[PDB]
Amino acid sequence: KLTLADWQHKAASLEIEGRAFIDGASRDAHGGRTFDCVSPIDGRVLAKVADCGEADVNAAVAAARRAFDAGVWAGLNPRARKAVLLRWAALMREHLDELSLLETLDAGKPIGDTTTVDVPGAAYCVEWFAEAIDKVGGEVAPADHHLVGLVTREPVGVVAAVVPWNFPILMAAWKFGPALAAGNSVVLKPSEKSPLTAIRVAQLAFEAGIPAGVFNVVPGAGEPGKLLALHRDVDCIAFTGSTAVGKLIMQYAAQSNLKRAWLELGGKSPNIVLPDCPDLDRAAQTAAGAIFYNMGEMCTAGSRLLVHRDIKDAFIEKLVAAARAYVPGNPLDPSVSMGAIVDGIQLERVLGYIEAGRGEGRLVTGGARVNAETGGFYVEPTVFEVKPDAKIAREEIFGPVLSVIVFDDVDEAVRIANDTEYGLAAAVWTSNLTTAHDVSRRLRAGTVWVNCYDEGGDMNFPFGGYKQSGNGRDKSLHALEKYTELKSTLIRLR
Amino acid sequence: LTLADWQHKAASLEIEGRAFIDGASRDAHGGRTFDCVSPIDGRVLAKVADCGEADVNAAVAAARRAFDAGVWAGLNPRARKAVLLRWAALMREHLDELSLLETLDAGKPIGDTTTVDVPGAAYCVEWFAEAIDKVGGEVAPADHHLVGLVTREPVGVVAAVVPWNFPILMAAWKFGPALAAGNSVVLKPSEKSPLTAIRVAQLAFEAGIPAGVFNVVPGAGEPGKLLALHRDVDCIAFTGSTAVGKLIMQYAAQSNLKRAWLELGGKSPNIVLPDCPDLDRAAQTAAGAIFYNMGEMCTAGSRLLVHRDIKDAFIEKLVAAARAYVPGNPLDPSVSMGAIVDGIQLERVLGYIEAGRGEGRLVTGGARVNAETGGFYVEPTVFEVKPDAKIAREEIFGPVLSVIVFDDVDEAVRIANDTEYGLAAAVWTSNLTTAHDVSRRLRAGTVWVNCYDEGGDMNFPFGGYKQSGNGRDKSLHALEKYTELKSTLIRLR
Amino acid sequence: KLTLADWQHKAASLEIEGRAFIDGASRDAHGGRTFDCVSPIDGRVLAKVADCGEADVNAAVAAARRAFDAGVWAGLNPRARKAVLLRWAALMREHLDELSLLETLDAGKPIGDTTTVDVPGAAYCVEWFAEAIDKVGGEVAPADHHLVGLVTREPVGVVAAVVPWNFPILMAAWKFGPALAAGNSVVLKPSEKSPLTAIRVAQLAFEAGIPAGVFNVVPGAGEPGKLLALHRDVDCIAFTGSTAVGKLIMQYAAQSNLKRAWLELGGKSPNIVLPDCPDLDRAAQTAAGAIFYNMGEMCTAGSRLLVHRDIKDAFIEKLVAAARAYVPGNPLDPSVSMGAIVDGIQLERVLGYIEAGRGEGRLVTGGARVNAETGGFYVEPTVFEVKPDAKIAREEIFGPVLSVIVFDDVDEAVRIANDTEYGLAAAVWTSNLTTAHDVSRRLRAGTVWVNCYDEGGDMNFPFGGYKQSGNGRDKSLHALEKYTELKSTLIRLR
Amino acid sequence: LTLADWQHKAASLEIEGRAFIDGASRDAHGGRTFDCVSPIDGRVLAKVADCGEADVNAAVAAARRAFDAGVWAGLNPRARKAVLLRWAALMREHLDELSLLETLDAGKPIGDTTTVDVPGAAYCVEWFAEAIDKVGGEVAPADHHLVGLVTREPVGVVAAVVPWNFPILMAAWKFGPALAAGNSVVLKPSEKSPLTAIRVAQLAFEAGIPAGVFNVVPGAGEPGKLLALHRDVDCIAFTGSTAVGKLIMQYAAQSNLKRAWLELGGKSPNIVLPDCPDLDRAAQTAAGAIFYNMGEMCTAGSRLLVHRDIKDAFIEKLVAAARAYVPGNPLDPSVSMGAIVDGIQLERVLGYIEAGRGEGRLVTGGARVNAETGGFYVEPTVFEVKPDAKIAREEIFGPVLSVIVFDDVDEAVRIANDTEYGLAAAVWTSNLTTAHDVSRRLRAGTVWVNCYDEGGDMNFPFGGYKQSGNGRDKSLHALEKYTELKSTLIRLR
Repeated sequence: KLTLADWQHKAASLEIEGRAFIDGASRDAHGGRTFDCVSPIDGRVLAKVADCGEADVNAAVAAARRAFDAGVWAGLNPRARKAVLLRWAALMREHLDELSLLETLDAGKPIGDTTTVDVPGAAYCVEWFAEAIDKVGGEVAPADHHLVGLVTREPVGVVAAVVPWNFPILMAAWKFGPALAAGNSVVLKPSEKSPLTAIRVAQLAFEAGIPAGVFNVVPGAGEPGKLLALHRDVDCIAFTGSTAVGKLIMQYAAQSNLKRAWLELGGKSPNIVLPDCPDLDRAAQTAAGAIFYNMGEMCTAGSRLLVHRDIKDAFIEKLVAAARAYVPGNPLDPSVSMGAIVDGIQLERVLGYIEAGRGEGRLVTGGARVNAETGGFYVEPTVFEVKPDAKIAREEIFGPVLSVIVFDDVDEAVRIANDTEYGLAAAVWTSNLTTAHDVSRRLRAGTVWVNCYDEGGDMNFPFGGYKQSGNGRDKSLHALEKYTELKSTLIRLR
Repeated sequence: LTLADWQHKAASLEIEGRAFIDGASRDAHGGRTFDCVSPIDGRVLAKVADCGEADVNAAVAAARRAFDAGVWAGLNPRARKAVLLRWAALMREHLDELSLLETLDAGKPIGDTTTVDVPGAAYCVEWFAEAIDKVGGEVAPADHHLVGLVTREPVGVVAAVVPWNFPILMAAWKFGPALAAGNSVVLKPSEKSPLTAIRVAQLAFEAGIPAGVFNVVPGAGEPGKLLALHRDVDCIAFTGSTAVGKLIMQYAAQSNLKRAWLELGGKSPNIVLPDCPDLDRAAQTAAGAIFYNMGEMCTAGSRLLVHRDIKDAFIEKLVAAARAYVPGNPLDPSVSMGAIVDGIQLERVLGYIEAGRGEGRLVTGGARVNAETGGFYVEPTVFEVKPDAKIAREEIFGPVLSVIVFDDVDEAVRIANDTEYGLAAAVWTSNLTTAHDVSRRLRAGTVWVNCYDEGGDMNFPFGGYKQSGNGRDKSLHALEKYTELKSTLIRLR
Repeated sequence: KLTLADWQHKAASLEIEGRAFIDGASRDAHGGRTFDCVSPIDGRVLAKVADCGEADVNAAVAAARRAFDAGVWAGLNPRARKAVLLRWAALMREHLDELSLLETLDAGKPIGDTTTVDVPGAAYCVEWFAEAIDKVGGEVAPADHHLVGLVTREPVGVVAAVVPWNFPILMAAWKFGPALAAGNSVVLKPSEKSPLTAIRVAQLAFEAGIPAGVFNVVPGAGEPGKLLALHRDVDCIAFTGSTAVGKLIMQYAAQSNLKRAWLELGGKSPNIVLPDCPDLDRAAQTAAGAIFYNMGEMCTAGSRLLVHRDIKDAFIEKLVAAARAYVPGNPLDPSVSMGAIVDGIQLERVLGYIEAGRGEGRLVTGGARVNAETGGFYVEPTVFEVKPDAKIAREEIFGPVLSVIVFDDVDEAVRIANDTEYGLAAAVWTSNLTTAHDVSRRLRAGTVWVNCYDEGGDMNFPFGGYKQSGNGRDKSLHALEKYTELKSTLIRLR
Repeated sequence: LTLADWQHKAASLEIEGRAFIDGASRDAHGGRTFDCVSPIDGRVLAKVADCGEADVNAAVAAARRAFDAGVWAGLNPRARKAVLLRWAALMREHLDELSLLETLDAGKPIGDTTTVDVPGAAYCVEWFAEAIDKVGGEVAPADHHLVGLVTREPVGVVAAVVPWNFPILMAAWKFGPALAAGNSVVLKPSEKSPLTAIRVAQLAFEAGIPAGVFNVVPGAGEPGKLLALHRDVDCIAFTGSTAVGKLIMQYAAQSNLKRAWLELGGKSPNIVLPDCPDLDRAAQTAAGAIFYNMGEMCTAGSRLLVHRDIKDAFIEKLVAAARAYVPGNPLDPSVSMGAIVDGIQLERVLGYIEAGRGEGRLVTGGARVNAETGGFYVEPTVFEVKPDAKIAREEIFGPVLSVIVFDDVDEAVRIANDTEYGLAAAVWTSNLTTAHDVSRRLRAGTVWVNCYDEGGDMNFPFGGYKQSGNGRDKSLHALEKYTELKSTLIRLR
């Protein structure tokens, strides 16, 4: 483990690449356009980064189209594509310190987190899809004997991925890992709030043997994301972000060329703690992690803690104690568990919910902006006790603000849990076999954790929304359906 | 049964035109109806409930109530299987009635409705019913401190908006899997073909599909748009034109992000090479591929790509094959070519025929016939054209073939794939490597080799690449449109 | 519902078919061999049944081999085979009273059981496999692109099935249902102790449209089973029965022509009851049913009840109370829950084990032969408290004799459970989520029941042995692997 | 590397002869050894542990203890994957050493062991390790009061007895999947090829496979018998002759009913039809099918069935293609056919060649060569025979081809299937229907079309119909041999 001083010294010597990566090479944006890539830690300008517009999106899409239709990557045998993707992941791992530091500088995420969750998660995602390429195939149908009936999957062609700033490298890889394994060309549009790791891994991709045009990164703001959703030559768009943008993406997809559109959106995920919870200390610590990890900037954040009246007093005590480890600090410091909020606008939005919370609920802990003098954006881990219809209980805050909701019986907790337009995740804590399975079946969410929350990172578990928390799944073999088409081939022999 | 027999049965038929909502035949709220007109002769068959906002809301509310009570979703897999099999068995018991309704309503030959449409609907239901208790979820190879499950659950309330070219068959393609998975369904059949949907809704209730769980709301574009926009619908499945599909996707997105699954148009290429195994079967099948169901088929083999070396002899054979498709009364069991659905649709087809006269070579057909009947009939029509011709590019949805010559396989594949459609394609060749190589290169959901529109097997997912739709009907893959995946991570220690 | 009197009037009027069914028609055995088919209810001779030997076995195998190699059944399309199988199952249901009565008379099984479990189960098995035929397929391998790689399953050819007398029609169907669905021809050799339902369903099969030679039934004792295991033209033998006979079958299979051999053998299945069991009363009732259902003539009988010391006394009281429902009685009486032991030799074997129990443990209830004046064979439901090492606790009895073993902790109960050469099934009763999953994972047995025992009869669950309780599985899609071969076809395009 | 380089490596090579049991290299009971003799020139390479009952027992006990302690089975899937990947990477690091051991021990051309055997071993290990965290069990579509799981668990202690024609490769085909699934393995390699098995066991331990999880017990038939009869082995996987396999099954039956999975001999037909796309490739591949690895291949294309119309010409191309397999020193990288494993095997092959002279027509080869080297070599040999010839019926396990004429495709299929074997088959044809219809009709585990022994892809289950074995090596299907199914029915209410 490197020390704070070690990370600070590396940050001082770090050469940061800000150019787009398009068709096998770094490029400035057309006409010399840039934006300032600012660090949430302290407001320092890290780099000028390409600000792409239509000329650049069009160049990226054309190169992707050219490379797909030429079969430079789709036409490789399964084992050969697996070998390239493994090499890229190995490279990510070889450059883990650099990539981790870029992520922590760019997005304010603790270095203890980026070195262990974000960069290894990205590399694992790429490796797992690489390793799956040559293990699973299509079907020979049980059809009439005069036919040879085959059902196969083929890459869709050109895939656009627009990803958010809360997990820049990790969400990026959840898109490009499966899309590339399937043989697609990819145009990735990282958030203007976190372009750097995307850019960096693009360079490593080409170094590993991903052909020119197969993996392109187009930094910029809203416009290049629009243009990719509208593009006549993009076959699929995969987005993780907010709902207004998500609803916009689906609309331009349909209105243009009916490109496949796949969204992973926000949540107001409920975390239900029952009296027979096997370990109330682990549950309280995990309830804190569920909402304060990555500064609450987690679509699956456990932002509604539903707790049974019988254990509520003791549980809230343990929660408050747990919240202490998440006092904000410099994310370059490896001992820090809560880093910086991504920018002032996000900070202000979070403080606005904290203000609503003060009026409608009981403040249990936290609630203040801190370290304003650093030039960065920091807010204490904050807990309120509220009714389930409170503003902060209903609306996604995307910050370290927990809504604690009391209930008297399990069916009530289930009713409150499901009373939302969101459906990304849920959890229940209970020692009882029947309760565990019965409640887990009834929670209307894509991921249900039992006696855990945000547990591990296993690629076998598809991840995504019911209702308005997105369509389709990331992770697992089911992720590949978003980036392939089915084909039935009926071969008549006589 | 003879033509006279079917006319007699038609005269004796008591036709139900009301909606079927929440266990009951109901007029539209406020009592409005539209006239259901037969394309055979323009005769009014029935006055059909012309449903609007209040009806849509009542159907959706009952579907929601039923789903939440678990009257259907809460039945064991074998118990839902039994009810669905009983419903298909009632369909088969009522096969003459259903087949006659479909022929009267949509102008489809009784020789087809009795053998393709109605049995095809039953089969779909029966196949999904039989699959319910055969396939499950996953136990993940997860770390040992976890029990990791991956399961599928019904989405809840499913709306299904279906077209008039195969009314009962396409309806079943939606409701068979959606109901097997446990969802409540609200079906909005085309205003051009409401009758069989209404009749199966009554049979559904009779078989034991609980009130609320299967509803039919007749009417035109408005209730379909309202279902697409509805706050309490979870999923909408649509089959129709690409242009209307685009609106459906926008309605879903704008409202509640309901899942939207479309099956859309096509301009499917049917490629015939010199080493085709049997040129006479190929020619007969090529005609069937564009004249079956009056060419009102999304997968119609509407571009016949033929190699220059066999083109002359092939066209001669095709013209001979066209003779079987003389327009006639679809109540006649010897008729293969029935009526176009209405006069607006007929005029669209005749506008494309007129376009083709101007840009290519008329080979055979091209005329509207038998106008004196009050019905809508057009000859089986063949043009030779270049691939950039309007009739070669645009979906006609009538019995109009574009014959396009090519010089080598690579050119055939380029021409085949140079379209925004992607529903189906075919190639005819005796060569092993050619059959597999070409079939891989064709960008379409279904590729037929040495066949076209072959059988109806439920194991083959069916749907679009590109602008011909997203997702698949038929096959276990159809169930994915009507369920959500859930990952359950149970931590033991 | 038919009364005892109705079943009696029906039995007096019944015309019982005793001929073999070979190559599409009933046949006497070569040279007019028969045995007397005796009823265990009262020793009445029911019918004279063909006693097949070498000429009959060879006729049946030759007809099966002809029909398979001609493709009369294997060459039908999936849907066509499905319809025929479904029709046969429908005929079984149309004749449910007849087949249920045959079974009750032939093997002494309660009519309330044969009408509700045995015959519906046989029909459901056939139906489930018929329905599965056109739903699952082979593979298109993710192979190098110059190949089309297919992985398919093909019927093995001629399948011999040798089945026991404890569940005559049900175990027969568990073999023939999947074997026939896959397209094989079958030569079924039912127990000399229970030939009649097998014979009857062969006629129904032919009426349904199963072609001549595709389903054959050859009644007789051990000789035709020996011949089938040794036959040079049989490709597969599936057996259910005793271990020593299974060992003979496996040896004869190997030495003759390496025909596939698949065995379902006996058990000494442990049923573990912990203090946090959700419902001690249901646990006790189900423990009684686990050992007294079908006279304990059940390979999966819950014949070792492991109970925690803290609840042992209370549990044993409830067990004795539950045992009262299984007083032996006339199986033709629909109110009877436990019928006759199959024959005197079996009865004396069970009484021998009971004497052994008296020598090494404590008799809790039962213990005695009853109703000897009937000419039938009956023994009370019997319970002993014994040490885990006891003779009755180690060896399979195949009668209504329960070994109750105390334990002091869950690890001990797992060690006792697994300390056997058997591994057919096990069960644990606990309300705790972790215990349930942890214990069910550690139990070395093919079926594990949690908070139930011998629960329902769902076809999705493979059923069979670890260790010496057999190889391979009956029920589920996995049962098809016993009757098919894999083929990889590698098609090189260039 | 050149001939000289391999020569220098061999002279310097240190060869380990001890057993590897319970994480240590150990002498056999009583210090007993046997001499490991190279078939290249008859030089003694090493004295190798000659294991008996005490050693078999120490290995099985160590495997049992490790399995019970869960030092390997209780690791998470990703953790087992990591160790197995490390081991395969160590094999590849040590490729030169391992290839040279295989060549010296079993006489296999160094050009083969370096490109096929050692990389195939590593790839098999890799592929199964990469698979362990991708595929899982089932959540059954059961009644709702139940949670029904269907999982797979490791069987426990797996014994593996493998032959001498592909020592490291067939060892790996067993231990790759068996270890991936969590089992402990006791490997008993052939007394004619102990060396790579021993070395890979050391490397396994190096890479982190725990003590007692992977053991190697060198020696002859007795230890293999002892493993098949062992009271505490749960499964035995055997590859070898059909006759010894029958014994393995009986040993399993008589003892503890352990699972027995056999990969046995063959007499595989290779059918060449007149419309073969490329007769020159087919002729050269036909030669490779029988002459590769000295014909010491269970899947050897040892019956070449050729249509009468192309027979003379095809035979002429076969004869040319044979010249490439002139026996040479296996340490020479330009050599394509090496040495027969020992004198007794050579005499067996020669006995068959003499049989052929009596019942057919000797086309080429026929002779023992290079006797002066002290090694065992025989020429690539071809006979024309009727299908009832002794050499056409019986497995020879040497470079001896039986060429059989046929007059039509039905006859070729009859002749191909008229054997008690069923390991593999092939057909060459350019016709789509012929290719699919013949491939379906051939009763063998692997059917090649327009190729033979094509690549080594791990996705294709390999193994016998009839008397060529039960079960399959390679693919996810290989795992079934080393796991049990469990149904867990969890009743909630």
